[PDB]
Amino acid sequence: MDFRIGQGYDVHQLVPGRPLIIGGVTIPYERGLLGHSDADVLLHAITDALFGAAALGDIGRHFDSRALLRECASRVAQAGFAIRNVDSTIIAQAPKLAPHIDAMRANIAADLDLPLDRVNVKAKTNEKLGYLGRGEGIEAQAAALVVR
Amino acid sequence: MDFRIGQGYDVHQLVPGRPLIIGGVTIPYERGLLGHSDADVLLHAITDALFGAAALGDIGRHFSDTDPRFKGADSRALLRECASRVAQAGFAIRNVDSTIIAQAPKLAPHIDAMRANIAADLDLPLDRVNVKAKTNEKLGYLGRGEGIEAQAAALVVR
Amino acid sequence: MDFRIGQGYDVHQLVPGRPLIIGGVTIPYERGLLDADVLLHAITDALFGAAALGDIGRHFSDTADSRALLRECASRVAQAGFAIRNVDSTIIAQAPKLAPHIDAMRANIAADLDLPLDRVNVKAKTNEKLGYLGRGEGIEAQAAALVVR
Ligand SMILES: CCOC(=O)c1sc2nccn2c1C
Ligand SMILES: CCOC(=O)c1sc2nccn2c1C
Ligand SMILES: CCOC(=O)c1sc2nccn2c1C
Ligand SMILES: [Cl-]
Ligand SMILES: [K+]
Ligand SMILES: [Zn+2]
Ligand SMILES: [Zn+2]
Ligand SMILES: [Zn+2]
Repeated sequence: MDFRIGQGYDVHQLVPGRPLIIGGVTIPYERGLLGHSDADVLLHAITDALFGAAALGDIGRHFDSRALLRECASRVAQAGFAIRNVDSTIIAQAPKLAPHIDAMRANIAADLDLPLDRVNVKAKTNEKLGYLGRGEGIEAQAAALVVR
Repeated sequence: MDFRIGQGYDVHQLVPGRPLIIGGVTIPYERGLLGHSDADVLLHAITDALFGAAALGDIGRHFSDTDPRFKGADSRALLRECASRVAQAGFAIRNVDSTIIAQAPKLAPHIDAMRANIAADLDLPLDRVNVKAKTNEKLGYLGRGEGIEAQAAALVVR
Repeated sequence: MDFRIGQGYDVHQLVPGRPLIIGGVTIPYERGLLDADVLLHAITDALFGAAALGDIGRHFSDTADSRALLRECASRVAQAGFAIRNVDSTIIAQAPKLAPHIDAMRANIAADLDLPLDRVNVKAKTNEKLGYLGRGEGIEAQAAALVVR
């Protein structure tokens, strides 16, 4: 049928005195992500991928990050699209994200009204390269498939 | 239902004395993108996603950067030729999505025009083409405005 | 029907002293990746991602070369109920020239995934002398995969 794909990218600086919140999960860490919102880099990337797949523009032209993700899903449905799946990658040199992946997936699935088997989150370091490798920021990438 | 996906990446240095042309739009700006062609980073990314979805290789294979015939080339002409070869290979384009990442200038005012150019070149309606603009949150060579990056995704069907 | 998309990313440092293996192909160069097959890793991640099976680190704990890992990945994706429809990818390396080796990489990947050659694509890019990629300090790979349940 009328399938569409979307792709999303986000990055935020890591700064002192902020909670680290990724995929809705508060992760123990001495620094957190800097932004106007709670700076949830993963949710932002997914949001952009979903807007992209529905050809609805981007997060900047539309607008915590879970409320924003829920609103994104609403606007995607309003345009006549159903979400089929989401995949994503977080790139962070530190801290370890593996123990938190399942909770992120559950959060995203709940926000998008999707079963768990249609949401994926993957974790990577940057092999100590560049600003990500120096722990100056955290990047997220996302892909979304929808159908009209 | 023989769907295929493709993805594209491009980056170019931002330098004085070149036109800034992104998504086919000439943007008023003191610097422009450096390349053999008009260096349209967004159109190149989309071109690569389309060739990739059709398993036809990449922009270098089809349009050589060492070939003088492409010096200052209009990247919309390249995108249209790509679309023609994708069609010849038996594929129809279903949608395109993309991201441009730049510290400056502001791209929001130009996005609709880029979308319209890409839609024209691909013979798509506007509602199957998307362009997203952002900054790199001050990080890295993108944060320092040394270059501009584009990412693209395309869905086709044979 | 029940299509899903997946995406993958990988990067490795590029220094003298190790061989350069990308897409199962050994490429002569003064530097190598710290088998560190960046392209196969990205594709593996995209496949696990499309199947919503997590990632390469969850399946294959560092606690076998990258082609063996790719083959096992494909087996798990199949058992989870998914057929692979296509793979596309990009390698970003300032040097050496990767174009001569593309068909060899595609052949290795198609073999490992039991796919027709025309459903596997690999693209090559430089980083226009920008960043650690542009300075030849590492090589990046990006991948996209489409599957169907
Ligand atoms: C205002 C809250 O949402 C937004 O518009 C967002 S989310 C986001 N991530 C990097 C920049 N950015 C902006 C401007
Ligand atoms: C010259 C038109 O097509 C090409 O070959 C292109 S487009 C392009 N963008 C960055 C490098 N590059 C090359 C080598
Ligand atoms: C055992 C092979 O799989 C892995 O865990 C991999 S693949 C890989 N590429 C960069 C880091 N990295 C790790 C930790
Ligand atoms: Cl920036
Ligand atoms: K990148
Ligand atoms: Zn953000
Ligand atoms: Zn280019
Ligand atoms: Zn790797």
